[PDB]
Amino acid sequence: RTQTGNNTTVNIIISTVDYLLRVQESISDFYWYYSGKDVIDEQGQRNFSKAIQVAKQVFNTLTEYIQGPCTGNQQSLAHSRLWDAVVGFLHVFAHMQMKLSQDSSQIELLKELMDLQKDMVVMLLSMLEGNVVNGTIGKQMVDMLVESSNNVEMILKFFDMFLKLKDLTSSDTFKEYDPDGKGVISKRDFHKAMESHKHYTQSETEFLLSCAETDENETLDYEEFVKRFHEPAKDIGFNVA
Repeated sequence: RTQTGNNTTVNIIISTVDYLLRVQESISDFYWYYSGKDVIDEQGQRNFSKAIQVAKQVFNTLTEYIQGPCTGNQQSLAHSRLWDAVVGFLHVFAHMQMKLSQDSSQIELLKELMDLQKDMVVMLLSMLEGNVVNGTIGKQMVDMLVESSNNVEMILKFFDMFLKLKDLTSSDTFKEYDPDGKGVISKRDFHKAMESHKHYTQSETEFLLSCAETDENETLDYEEFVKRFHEPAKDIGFNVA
């Protein structure tokens, strides 16, 4: 952050934040390119993968900068343009999660994106590390959250929807539609099971039907379904909470 002895000082921390802002702007532009299109082609998925990996490395560099209550670095990020990048990333996360989850060819991209979100939340937690009551860092974070309110609401509804899924699956009323331990259930059985569950509304139910990949046998593996969705939600939502 500050080279005390040297004649001239360069803020490597601020430069890292600036690069994070540029890369998140590029990622947002590429997502806006792919927003209207129904499916993302192989080249688009590869470019997203490379960009997400770069952003993940930058987030790790920032969290290693700020961990070990480095108060100077924490204040530097608080006063930097980090919040705008976090806001853009929150919009990207809130929309791309809904877009990719329905498609069954973007599982790898969804995993990469959900890991990037976890690293971002870890960076925010390291920001709050060593907090004080009524601190400027907390003020700026709640300002950022209020600015990105709608995207946070979308992410939090997504997480709650995929967190109730494990309770639904472990419910006995589901294991009577699946009496034997085959682990495979039909589309109609899944739909009427979630209707008997009554904790999922019609919109949540139809979204979960759409996010479910079925074969010509009309039956899917709910074990792999919950393994795919509950675990990322469980690990990211705990850090969010």
